[PDB]
Amino acid sequence: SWKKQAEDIKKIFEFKETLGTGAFSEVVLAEEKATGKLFAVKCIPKKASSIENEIAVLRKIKHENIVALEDIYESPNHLYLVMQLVSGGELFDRIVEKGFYTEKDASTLIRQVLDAVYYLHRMGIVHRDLKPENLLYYSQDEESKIMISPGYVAPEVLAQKPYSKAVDCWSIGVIAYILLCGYPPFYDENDSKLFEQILKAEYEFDSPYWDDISDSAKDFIRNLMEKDPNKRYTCEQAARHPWIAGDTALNKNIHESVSAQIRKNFAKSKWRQAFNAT
Amino acid sequence: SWKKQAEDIKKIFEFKETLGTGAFSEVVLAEEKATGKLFAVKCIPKKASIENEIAVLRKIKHENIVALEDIYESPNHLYLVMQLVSGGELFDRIVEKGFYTEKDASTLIRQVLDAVYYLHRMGIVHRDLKPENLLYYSQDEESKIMISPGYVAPEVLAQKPYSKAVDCWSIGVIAYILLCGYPPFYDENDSKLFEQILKAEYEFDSPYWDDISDSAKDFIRNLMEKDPNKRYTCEQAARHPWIAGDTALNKNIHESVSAQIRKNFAKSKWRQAFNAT
Ligand SMILES: Cc1cc(Nc2nc(-c3ccccc3)nc3ccccc23)n[nH]1
Ligand SMILES: Cc1cc(Nc2nc(-c3ccccc3)nc3ccccc23)n[nH]1
Repeated sequence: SWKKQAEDIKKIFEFKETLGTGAFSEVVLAEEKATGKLFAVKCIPKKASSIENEIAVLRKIKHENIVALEDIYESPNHLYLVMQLVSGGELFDRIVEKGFYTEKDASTLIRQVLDAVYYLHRMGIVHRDLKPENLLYYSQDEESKIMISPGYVAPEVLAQKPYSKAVDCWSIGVIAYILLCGYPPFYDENDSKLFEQILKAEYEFDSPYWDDISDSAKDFIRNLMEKDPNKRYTCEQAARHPWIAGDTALNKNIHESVSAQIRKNFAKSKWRQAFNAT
Repeated sequence: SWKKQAEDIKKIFEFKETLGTGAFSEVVLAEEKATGKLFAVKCIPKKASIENEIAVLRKIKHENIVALEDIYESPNHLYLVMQLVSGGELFDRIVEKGFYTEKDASTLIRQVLDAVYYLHRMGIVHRDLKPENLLYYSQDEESKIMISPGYVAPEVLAQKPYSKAVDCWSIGVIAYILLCGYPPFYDENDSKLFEQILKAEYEFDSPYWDDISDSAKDFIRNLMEKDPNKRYTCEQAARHPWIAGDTALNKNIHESVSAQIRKNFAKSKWRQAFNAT
């Protein structure tokens, strides 16, 4: 509930192009006039507490693999979230264009996510919405770090039970699954059928897509995609797993099958459609 | 109307001692924890316009005006973070000085002219300039001075609309006090005082003004002019020879001025606020 008097955000930042536009908000590229440094600024009309309490928590979050919230401004009519600019694109586009892709690349990505999420957990924060579409590269560099910016929901949430930090560990297992075959472990006929399958937590390592994948990777995922949240790995536990901390992650090229599956399964991007706008 | 999410002011500053307590507020010495820099923080409960006024203040940036660095708000309080000045009150310095001249008074009025001229360019009328709110930045002997009823201009009493001219009158009044140690208008019965102020009837009384230059008296006459349309602006006052030239005398007048200060300004509102409860 603490504030200070600021100037007009238009006097502090030069608003350049719109990056994307949503149902209720808009994200603009903004240059800080004093420094020339660039930020992505989310502009939210107030006409759209709770959000005031939520956004204060985000301000506290400082981690190398999480997009930083650098400031929140307020006018009578709007909120402005000054966010760290990342310019490396979406995870799925990178993998598809990559040329070579292996278990070590997947494990390198999952290791950074576990670090980010384990930091949130220590800080007392459950993300609740972890999914590969909101994983963005920091920069266009080949070796760039990854940044955190219905089929993914944990069984205990479907089962109307109170959520915990375990919910996020489930989501990390689903992300690990997709990073190694390019499709989701649970997919609908009806949302009815999908719900019942997540509740039972019945999924496969299906042939042929999973035949080249190590037992170690599969073990890793079974410990995160565990139905019972009390049996499921924490982030700290998962980060000690040999697939992450050891040398069991294979270095075979699986790009061909993974890329084809992503093309089929992740052919629509909400970033792209926010850009396509109004 | 523009604000940023901030942290608890007490997480950014260590609040040390209370410097003073008023009817409605408290000033507390505070150390910025990241820097070790000291500020004077005015804490005002919301349980007692002011939004608009505070905004203007944050824009005021001049070396001879106490700066407003930041304003914090909690659900119940406003916290004005102010530049700390530590040289004490003008009147106390003069009284303890040992030696005091027209050159000293003129140096002091030159600074105030520069500060008030800046306020005027920025579109701001002070409206309450008085020597009791002039404080020294530091204890150094050559410290700059800082801006932090018998002083009010004739047109204000004449129930006319105030302009910037009002501050220039106040500078004349300050210049007068600085050269003799007593106010140009005083009467036990303020029916008579009102009439003297309305008519701008004051003296250069003897013997106190005997050793003062005709140049000083001429400068005050142009500032303490009854008609705001005939009265000097700060820009014009600053170009007067007593300010910009060398008509300011180098004769010690501390004896008479200090005696008069001791008689006329024995009470301090800063000391009263300190004394507290
Ligand atoms: C949360 C966030 C997003 C960004 N960057 C970003 N974000 C978007 C973006 C696209 C669609 C909706 C919202 C944001 N587009 C971009 C294009 C080119 C470079 C960066 C970029 N930085 N931080
Ligand atoms: C507006 C302002 C006041 C001050 N300083 C200050 N202010 C006071 C002060 C005294 C009484 C009421 C309000 C403030 N007392 C002080 C004592 C010793 C050093 C500095 C000091 N700095 N900025």
